[PDB]
Amino acid sequence: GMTILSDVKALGQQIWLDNLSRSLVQSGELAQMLKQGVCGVTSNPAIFQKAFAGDALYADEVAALKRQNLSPKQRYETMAVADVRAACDVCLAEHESTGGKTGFVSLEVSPELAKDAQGTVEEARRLHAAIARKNAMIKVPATDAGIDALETLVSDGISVNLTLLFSRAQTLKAYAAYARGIAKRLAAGQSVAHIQVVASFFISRVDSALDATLPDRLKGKTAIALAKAAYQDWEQYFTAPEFAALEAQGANRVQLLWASTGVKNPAYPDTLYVDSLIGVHTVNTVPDATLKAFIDHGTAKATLTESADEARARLAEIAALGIDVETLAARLQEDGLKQFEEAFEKLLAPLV
Repeated sequence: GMTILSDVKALGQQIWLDNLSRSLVQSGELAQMLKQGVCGVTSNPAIFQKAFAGDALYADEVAALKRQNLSPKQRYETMAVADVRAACDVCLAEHESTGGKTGFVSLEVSPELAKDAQGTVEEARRLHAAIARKNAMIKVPATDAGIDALETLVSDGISVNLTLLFSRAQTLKAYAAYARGIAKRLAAGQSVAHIQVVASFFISRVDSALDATLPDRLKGKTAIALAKAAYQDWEQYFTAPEFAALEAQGANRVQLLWASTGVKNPAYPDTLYVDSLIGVHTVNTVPDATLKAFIDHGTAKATLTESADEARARLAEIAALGIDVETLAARLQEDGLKQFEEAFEKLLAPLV
């Protein structure tokens, strides 16, 4: 039932909606969600492509913007920034109620900037200023250039959603860059208490990549095992004396965020990823259909840290089979960037 979202909050996990549209906000639906336990919103270029194509409230906005001398990209940004700013206003009461720990809305930079650290910094600073809300997160892919940009953006006081993570190694590199940016600010006497960063670790795409060729006892298990091991890495990193010295001065931990948590294989229960990854100080961003399946028949239990030993044994067997999860992660990040660029090109074409 609907109270499950509150039960999950009590276990220490926020549930965000992985969708955004002009009608979602304008209808009042998002506000009602932010009363019934939803704690934030994520977007990406595929989400906007589908919203712009299907939501009737964009038609008049597009017609208005076509009367102006703007590039397709700027037409897109005007639309997307307006949606994000409106959603941020809806979520602001939630965000302020927790001291800025919840109630975020994420907007992703252009996929073409993913390997360009300086360009990513420039666009993220610009979008942060354009949205002009304290609860907006700029979403940046976790390429090496994105991790470069993360350190700079954090040192500038900007909250970031580092996305398209599939690798435990790259996640640890992100934590290190975050800490460097925090340390820089503390050394300069600047505030850090309202800087929040999430590390969005993608789930379903790992199983989609591997399951057809895995042995029976491993089908549908690798992505959850990776996430459970990532969370153990997180506990270790953030409790170590190095980070404790920063947290003592007001620094916030990065939080792991499970994304791509819609189940894509009909052989698995539709609530598998949500049900299996609940742990303290995490987020799960879910598509609409998965949110309503979880409300209908999900289970709120602290599953993320259960049976870590079996997660380790499974990952050892994946390696024994010759699957290198670091090579896979790079490929999945590459593929995800290509797919986001394809969606972005598809949404720009009607805006010409």
